[PDB]
Amino acid sequence: IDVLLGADDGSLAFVPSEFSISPGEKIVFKNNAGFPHNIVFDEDSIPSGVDASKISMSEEDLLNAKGETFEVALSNKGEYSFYCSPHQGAGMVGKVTVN
Ligand SMILES: [Cu+2]
Repeated sequence: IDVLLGADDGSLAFVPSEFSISPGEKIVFKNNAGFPHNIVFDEDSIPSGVDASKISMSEEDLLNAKGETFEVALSNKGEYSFYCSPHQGAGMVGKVTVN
């Protein structure tokens, strides 16, 4: 599943921001507009026992180029909340459910 980092109108949003996937399904987060961006899973809002560092950028890491991606596949079932650190208060957040 492809997720844009920044909308095509420049909005600071993940597109889509809420979605569901199955285990091992690739998520490709792709810099689109308004970069740098990152994608950080909130360590307090992911499934039991999951290591956020296996699945996340750090808050200091950035994707700096249009078209640059961060790929991750999730395995454990449940809800995962994530955000772009520099744009979180602007609303650049999302939630993926693994079912
Ligand atoms: Cu951002």
